[PDB]
Amino acid sequence: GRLIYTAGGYFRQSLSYLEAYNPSNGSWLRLADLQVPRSGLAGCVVGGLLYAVGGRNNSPDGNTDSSALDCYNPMTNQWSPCASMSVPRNRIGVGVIDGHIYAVGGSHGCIHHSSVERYEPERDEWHLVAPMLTRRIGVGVAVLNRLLYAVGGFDGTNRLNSAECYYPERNEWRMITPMNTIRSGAGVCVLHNCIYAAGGYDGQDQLNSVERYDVETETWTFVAPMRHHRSALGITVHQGKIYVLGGYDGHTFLDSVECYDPDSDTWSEVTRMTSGRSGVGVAVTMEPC
Ligand SMILES: CN(C)C(=O)c1cccc2c1-c1ccccc1C2=O
Repeated sequence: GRLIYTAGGYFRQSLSYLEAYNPSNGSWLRLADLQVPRSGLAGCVVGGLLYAVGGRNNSPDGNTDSSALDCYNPMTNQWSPCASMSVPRNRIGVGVIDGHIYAVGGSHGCIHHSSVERYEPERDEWHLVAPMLTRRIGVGVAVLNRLLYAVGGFDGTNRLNSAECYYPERNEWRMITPMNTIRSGAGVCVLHNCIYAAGGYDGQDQLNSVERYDVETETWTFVAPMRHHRSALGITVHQGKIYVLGGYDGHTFLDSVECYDPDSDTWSEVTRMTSGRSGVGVAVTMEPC
């Protein structure tokens, strides 16, 4: 029994919610709040533990960018602090390779990071690796065939259609084919042999378009668009289908969750979050307790 966990997010202020959705029965489960509210974080799972990485606490009494790594154990329904990153990273992207967590990009105040660092759970240590060729915040990140991809974002001046790939054994980043669309704050994930980029902000509008990169052919192709335009959406894959959660459509903070079936190239509404929000962290692991 595997669940889609959504951590944090933003509506009026940064949120502390941890809620888990069960696609087998449509149920939502409210779980232990984050110790610190945060939006613009990323979520990921290593060894059945859920991790919340980076973000920012937008609060009535201040805005604090987060370098925090916090671990959630579903067996205990408890959050524990882990080692903090070298720098705060708001609107971060993360990916997991070989049990290690890679933190990519993000902002610290007006600083837009190209820097990248790697967490080793068995030592509770972060270490910096080679930086990206481009500064990227609102960057989408995914892992395919043990290579790490950084897609889109904002470099401080322009929103980006560019993307690049990290080769761990060479500690080296290389540009890949750019997307067909400029996207900041897109949902980026992997399904089969393709990197998907859904939604985001192109500098003028929130997008509903979706495109995917075939690593073998090195081309981006559009698929069916989402039913809702959305930036700052959460995304994950669960049993061969993409789920997108919430985001901002220029008018509302969405509670809509949509599901993409790649066999039929269609999106359907599958549930609503308990409240509209953007900038969530999302990951999949076992059900709690
Ligand atoms: C920058 N960008 C990726 C946006 O989508 C965006 C653009 C203009 C205004 C806003 C946003 C945005 C994104 C998420 C939460 C709130 C906002 C806003 O007020």
